[PDB]
Amino acid sequence: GKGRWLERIGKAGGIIIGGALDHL
Repeated sequence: GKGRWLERIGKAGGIIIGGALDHL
């Protein structure tokens, strides 16, 4: 079950590790 593909984390730490994108 590739569920977790969404339960991995989701919250990009308040849109920072995600918003930064590849920590650019």
